[PDB]
Amino acid sequence: AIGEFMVSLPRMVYPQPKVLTPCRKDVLVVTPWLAPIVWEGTFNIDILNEQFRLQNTTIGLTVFAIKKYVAFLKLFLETAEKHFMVGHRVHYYVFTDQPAAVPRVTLGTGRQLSVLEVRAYKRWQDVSMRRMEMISDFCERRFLSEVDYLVCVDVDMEFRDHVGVEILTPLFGTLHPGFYGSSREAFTYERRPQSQAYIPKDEGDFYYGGAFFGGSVQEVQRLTRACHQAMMVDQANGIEAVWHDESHLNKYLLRHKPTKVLSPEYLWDQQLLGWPAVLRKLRFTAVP
Amino acid sequence: VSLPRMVYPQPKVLTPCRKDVLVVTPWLAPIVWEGTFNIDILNEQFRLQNTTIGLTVFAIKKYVAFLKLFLETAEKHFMVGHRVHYYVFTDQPAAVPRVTLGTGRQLSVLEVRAYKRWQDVSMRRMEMISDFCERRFLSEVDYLVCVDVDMEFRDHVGVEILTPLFGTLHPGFYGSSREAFTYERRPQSQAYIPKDEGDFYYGGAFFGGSVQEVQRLTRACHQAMMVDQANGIEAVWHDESHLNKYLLRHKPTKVLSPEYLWDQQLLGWPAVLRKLRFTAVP
Ligand SMILES: O=c1ccn([C@@H]2O[C@H](COP(=O)(O)OP(=O)(O)O)[C@@H](O)[C@H]2O)c(=O)[nH]1
Ligand SMILES: O=c1ccn([C@@H]2O[C@H](COP(=O)(O)OP(=O)(O)O)[C@@H](O)[C@H]2O)c(=O)[nH]1
Ligand SMILES: c1ccc(-c2nsc(N3CCNCC3)n2)cc1
Ligand SMILES: c1ccc(-c2nsc(N3CCNCC3)n2)cc1
Repeated sequence: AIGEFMVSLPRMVYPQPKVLTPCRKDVLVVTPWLAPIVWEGTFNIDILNEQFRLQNTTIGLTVFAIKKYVAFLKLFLETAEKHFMVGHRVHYYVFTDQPAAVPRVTLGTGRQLSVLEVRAYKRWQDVSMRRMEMISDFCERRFLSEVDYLVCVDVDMEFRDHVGVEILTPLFGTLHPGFYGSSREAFTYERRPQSQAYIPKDEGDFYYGGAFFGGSVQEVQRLTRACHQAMMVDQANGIEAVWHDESHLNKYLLRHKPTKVLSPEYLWDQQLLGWPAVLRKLRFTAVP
Repeated sequence: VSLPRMVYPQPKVLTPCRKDVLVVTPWLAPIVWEGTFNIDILNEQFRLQNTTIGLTVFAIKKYVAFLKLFLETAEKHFMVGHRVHYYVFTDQPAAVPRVTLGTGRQLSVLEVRAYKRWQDVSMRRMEMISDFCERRFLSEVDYLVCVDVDMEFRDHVGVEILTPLFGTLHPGFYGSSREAFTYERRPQSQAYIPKDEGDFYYGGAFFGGSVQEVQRLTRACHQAMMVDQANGIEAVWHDESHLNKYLLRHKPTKVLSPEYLWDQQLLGWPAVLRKLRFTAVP
């Protein structure tokens, strides 16, 4: 459930926070609208685990494994079992055009998997963009009844380290690994004013990655519905945004600020970008 | 909420403004210091919800003398541009000064009984706030902010503080280790906190949050005080001891820095304080 009020914790023994001696001095750990930016060294997972377990929190994790991408499912799910929300209730939702191709993966207690059979679009761009419609539709059909939070990711990925309840909040985006140190002028936003995804050169907080966002079911439903509607307007105007669903996600999160932002620890490509000292952990990485 | 177009400086992921202080708690609540927030963005967010902030103050006996300066300075500095409702609890309704209010701001005077012991005045604020959450606040304001009266605003105190539940770092202890915190240490008291527990020492003079969370906090503190009283014990720092026990077990969703609760006579103006926003009056 998502409790209405603050939860009451038991006695716990842990290191005292140090007001005058911050651990992370190398990165921004809070946005200008006071949302935390989640990096290793900013959170005590023991405190957060207690808070979320006291509410019997259930987390849904969506992936789209359409056409040849079914091949990524085995590694995605096996690594998720090792690293994603361990100790909490988890419900995997695999959207696929090939239910028979979903691999057998043994799950820990309190974790389950649903296979959602959906149509495959011809263009990869359309497969990627129609995720928004499909997520929104299923919020109404299944997710509002089944889970408290939804985490929506790309399937061509693997978990390498802890990804846990520190990410949970009403609405989050993730810093795209290619742009976390870039000026907003270098952000690859949609720059064409005719598109619903338009963002001018003098606007933008961050470039968020389309491959990892989430929130409460209600906020995810609203985000995905808004992005799908904006994509349909663009379609009617004969326009396709430069980076598809990611461009629309960026426009949405510019105008509706996320309540947490995840650092690139949560979305990385190690072959392309190596392992900068600013990244103490690589948690969720692209599969070649 | 859906924001209109705004132009402001881009946040810088690799070049944080505050490197001298902790700006987030281990449970991922921001700690509010100058340099961590853009008030333009936050003002938009809260105005779009037509946010009303209630501010409670208890002005009992001779403390009514602090009201004029408290209210005049609140008019310059507290939530300017938002709807404000002042709730002045006093034993002397006729002694409340006439203070001219800006548009969208109102004041209600609530008559209450004066206790003889200053400790009792301070502690019974918990019962009265909790009772008034039900009688009035829940139907009148969105957030409640609960402060001492013997104070003045000297700089901006705005919507950056608003959240479901907040406490404020006590200005005498922000640099102290938990062993030095003046928590209640007797296990006989409901406010008991062991030497190996505690995140921060929160000041009793500035807390708040949504009406529902404030009603819960103040109710719990009052009940714990009543238990202590039945057991013949009074916590070392009264309401503040109970507030600290409550916020230890129910983590606040924002923590305010001591910019928000200061005494310049006792503590000066250290480099770590870029602004002194709300300060004790001598
Ligand atoms: O034929 C396809 C194309 C894409 N996708 C889904 O859409 C996501 C985004 O596509 P992709 O990962 O190729 O985008 P990229 O990371 O390369 O920018 C994939 O991870 C899949 O989850 C899919 O299932 N089948
Ligand atoms: O006789 C009293 C005692 C206290 N108070 C209220 O209770 C708060 C706490 O009292 P005090 O300011 O003396 O506490 P201190 O800051 O000295 O610890 C005051 O600010 C007032 O708002 C009051 O009005 N009259
Ligand atoms: C520059 C451009 C892209 C990336 C990048 N990292 S992960 C990723 N994806 C998209 C494909 N699906 C898996 C997630 N892409 C990094 C730097
Ligand atoms: C050491 C001890 C107390 C303080 C201190 N700052 S403000 C404050 N109060 C309590 C009295 N009412 C006004 C608010 N007290 C500072 C340093």
